[PDB]
Amino acid sequence: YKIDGNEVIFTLWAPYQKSVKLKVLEKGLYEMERDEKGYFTITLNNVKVRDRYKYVLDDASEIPDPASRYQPEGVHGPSQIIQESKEFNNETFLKKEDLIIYEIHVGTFTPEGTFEGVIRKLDYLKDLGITAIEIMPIAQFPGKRDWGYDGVYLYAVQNSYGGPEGFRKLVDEAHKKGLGVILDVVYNHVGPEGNYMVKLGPYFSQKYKTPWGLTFNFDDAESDEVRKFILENVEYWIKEYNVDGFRLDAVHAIIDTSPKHILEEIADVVHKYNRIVIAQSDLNDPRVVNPKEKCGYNIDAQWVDDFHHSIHAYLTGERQGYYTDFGNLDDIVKSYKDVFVYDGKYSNFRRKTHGEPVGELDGCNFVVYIQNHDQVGNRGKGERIIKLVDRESYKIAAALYLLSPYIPMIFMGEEYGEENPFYFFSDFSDSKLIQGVREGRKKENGQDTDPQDESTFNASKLSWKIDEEIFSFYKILIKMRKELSIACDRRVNVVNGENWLIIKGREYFSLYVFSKSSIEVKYSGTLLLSSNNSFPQHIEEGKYEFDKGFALYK
Ligand SMILES: OC[C@H]1O[C@H](O[C@H]2[C@H](O)[C@@H](O)[C@@H](O[C@H]3[C@H](O)[C@@H](O)[C@@H](O[C@H]4[C@H](O)[C@@H](O)[C@@H](O[C@@H]5[C@@H](O)[C@@H](O)O[C@H](CO)[C@H]5O)O[C@@H]4CO)O[C@@H]3CO)O[C@@H]2CO)[C@H](O)[C@@H](O)[C@@H]1O
Repeated sequence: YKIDGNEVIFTLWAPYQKSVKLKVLEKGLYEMERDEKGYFTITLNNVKVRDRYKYVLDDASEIPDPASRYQPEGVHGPSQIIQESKEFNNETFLKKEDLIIYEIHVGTFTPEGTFEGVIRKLDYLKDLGITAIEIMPIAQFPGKRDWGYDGVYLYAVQNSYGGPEGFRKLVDEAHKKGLGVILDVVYNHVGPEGNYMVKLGPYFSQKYKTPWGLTFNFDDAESDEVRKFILENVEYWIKEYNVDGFRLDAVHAIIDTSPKHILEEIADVVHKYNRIVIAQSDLNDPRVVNPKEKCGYNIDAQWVDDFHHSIHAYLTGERQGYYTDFGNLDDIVKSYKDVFVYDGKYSNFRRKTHGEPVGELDGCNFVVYIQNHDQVGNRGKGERIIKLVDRESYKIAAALYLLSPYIPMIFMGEEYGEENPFYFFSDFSDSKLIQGVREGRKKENGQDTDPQDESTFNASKLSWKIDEEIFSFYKILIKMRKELSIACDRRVNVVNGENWLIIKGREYFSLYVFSKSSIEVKYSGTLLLSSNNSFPQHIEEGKYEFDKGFALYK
C-alpha cells in the first residue's frame, strides 16, 4: 500500500490471477482493477491505521498481503496498516573504516527476547566499544522461535520481537547512543511456511534452487516485477526504519544472468541513500566487492570464512566438513596477508579450484570473526568456540581477529565468555515441515536436540554470566585497535615458527604463542595488553622463551 492523502492505494502484483478482491476486515470486500502486466489496484478512503486486510483470489481463498508491512497474528494471519512515518537521515554517521560489529539474535539475546531487550543493552554495547549492531532477520517468520532465515514476509517486522514500533524504537535509541543498526536481509530464498506468492505469479525460478527453499526469479519471464519487489525492500528498510545498512544473506545463492546483476543494483540503492552493504559470500570472488570500473558489484565488504576457519581448524584440531580444507598455521598467515586462503587453489572439500586473489583492496572490504550464528549454530551440538579450546587459546583467537586489518564481528555473548550453546531452532506448525526440518537437521549437522523443541531455544538464550577477565580483555582489544589505527591497514609483516607467530603493523606488534617456545623478537615496544602476567612492560630486540599466551606492544 501507499498513503497519498486521506486515501490509500492498494497494489498487488498477481499475473496468475483473473480477479482479486480486497477484503478489509470489518469494512467490506472491494473488487480491484487489473492492468495488462498483472497488477491489481484500488484507491480507498475509508481506511485508517491499524485496519486489517487480506486479498481474496480467483480461488475464493484468502491470503495476506505478500508486501505486508505487519503481520499481527503471524504468517497465516491478516495483514495490518502501519504508520508510514517516513523520516530518515540522508546519511548514516557510521564510517566503514571504523566499523566494529555486534551480531544479535533478538529472540535469545536477552530474557525479554524483544527489541525492548536489546535497547536495554545499548549502554553495555556502547561501553564495550562496538560501533554497530547487526540484527538477524526480522522479516516475519512462522511462530516465535527461528534464526530468521525462514522469514516469509520481506516487509513485515516480526510480531513477536515487538513489531514495527519496537524496531523503529530500537533504531532511534541506538542512534541516540551513537550506535548503528545493520539489518540481515534475505533475498536468496523464502521460508517454507506461510508463503503465498506461488499462487500469484512467477516470483520464483524454474531454473535454479537453494537448499533452504524456493529462490527468487531475477532473469526469466516476468522478473521486472520481482527485481522491483526486492529493490524496493532495500529502499523501504532505509526510508521507513532509518536502518544504517545491510548484511545480505548467502549472495552466492542469488543467481542472475541479467546484463546488470541484481546485487549490483542492490548496492546501487543503498549507496543512492548513502548507506552500507555487507555481503555474505561463499564465492571467494573479489567481484562482489570490487568497484564497478573494476567489474564488480561494489558491495562495501563481504564475510571471509577463510579467516575464521583458519583459526578454528588450527586451534581446535577439528577437520569435519569444511575444516578439512584447513588446519595449518600457514593457513592463518595466508588469510592474514592475502585475505582468502582459497584464492584460486584446489579444495578437497569442494573438489574443484576455488576462489580468486583479492588484489590491492584494503582490509575494510572484509569482515572476520571467530564466532557467529552459523559457526556456532550449524554444529550439531551448538558448541561455542570457548568449549573447544583452552582459555589462553580463546584469548589468542579474540586477539587474532580484533587486531586484524579487517572489520571484526563479535557474536553476542562471546565478549564475556558465554558458555551456553546456540542451537538451530524453528517454530513451524505444519507437521510435514516439522518432520522435514528435524530429519534435515539430524543429517546435515548431526543435531540431536530437536529444533522444534522450546527447550532448544531456551538453552540458547544468553546467560549474561560475566567472566570479568575475558570481558575486560575484549574491552581493551577493541580500544587498542582504534588507538593503533589497525583498521583496514593490510601492510603487516608476519613471521611464524612451529608453534608461534608475530604480527607487526605500522604501530604495533603482537606475539601469538601457541606452545611454550623460544622466539627471536625483532622489535622494541611497550606492553599494551597481554593474556598473562608473564610478558614484560617493555621488551627489546632479542630472543625470549615464552609460555602459551598473547601480548601486544607499541
Ligand atoms: O521446502 C524447502 C526445503 O525445506 C527443507 O530444508 C530445511 C533444512 O533441512 C534445515 O537445515 C534448515 O536450514 C537452515 C540451516 O540449517 C541453517 O544453517 C540456516 O542457514 C542460513 C545461515 O544462517 C546464513 O547465515 C547463510 O549461511 C550459509 C551460506 O552462506 C553457505 O555457506 O551455505 C551454507 C550451507 O547450508 C549456509 O549456512 O544462509 C543460510 C540460509 O539462508 O538457515 C536455514 C533455514 O532456516 O531449514 C529448512 C526448513 O526449515 C527441506 O529439508 C529441503 O530439502 C527443501 O528443499
